[PDB]
Amino acid sequence: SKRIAWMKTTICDSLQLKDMIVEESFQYEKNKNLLEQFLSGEGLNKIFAYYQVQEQAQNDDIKDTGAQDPVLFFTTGDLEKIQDKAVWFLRITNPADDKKKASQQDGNDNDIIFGEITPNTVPMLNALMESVYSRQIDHIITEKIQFWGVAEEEQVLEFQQHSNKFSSEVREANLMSPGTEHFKLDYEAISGLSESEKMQHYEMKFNEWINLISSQLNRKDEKDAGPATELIYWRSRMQKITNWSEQLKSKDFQIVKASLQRHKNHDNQRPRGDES
Repeated sequence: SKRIAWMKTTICDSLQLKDMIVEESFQYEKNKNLLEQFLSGEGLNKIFAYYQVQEQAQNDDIKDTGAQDPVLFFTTGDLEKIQDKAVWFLRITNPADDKKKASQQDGNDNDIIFGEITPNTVPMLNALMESVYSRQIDHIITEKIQFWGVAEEEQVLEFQQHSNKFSSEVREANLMSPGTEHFKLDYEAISGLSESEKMQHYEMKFNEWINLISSQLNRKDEKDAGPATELIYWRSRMQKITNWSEQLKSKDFQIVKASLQRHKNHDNQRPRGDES
């Protein structure tokens, strides 16, 4: 009961004022079973509740509670569960007896770990880690001596870099531009796809992609400008050709290719697979 009152107090200030649907979510039997098994179970270490939203004539908010945590599913577009708020509950100590005594006397604050995240944010997961754990590890390796402190800092930085890159990694507008109608969607011109103007626009855009990729696929002399500069440019080639590989592996840039194949305009499908 004390835990339920506490979570109710925690919920209101976060997104919106306390509601009867929020209370009914607690009153529901499944959420109670999950909370009880969580409190008394060494195995389950997390509780989740979804502030699910349903759009109709008017906006509606409902709350559910589950063990599974799909935090970025809601951020992914064109989903039923979109724009749904996420709550995290983590327990401190694994043993049931210690959880019991802590619920009886210890502060719910010390005893529970709480995490909140936006709905509809592509880099939210990358931002959380960087903002908290990257800072704590950096301070602590310096403060106290540990095994592999430098390796640990390096590892944290590498994950942070990957996570930061992958948010803006998604493809848009080297920079390879798809058609506006195609960025809308693929098969939106039932017979307008077989059009000279549209086909030639996709065709010239892909010719320009081919030229832009070639101008960089074609190195410097290994006798000049310094070994360090050479290594930097080799690493730049790696990351650069890698980013472009992901560019070409994007779906949309290959579907405009599939459209050129559907229109038989081979003079661009194939130079893309050969000259590049």
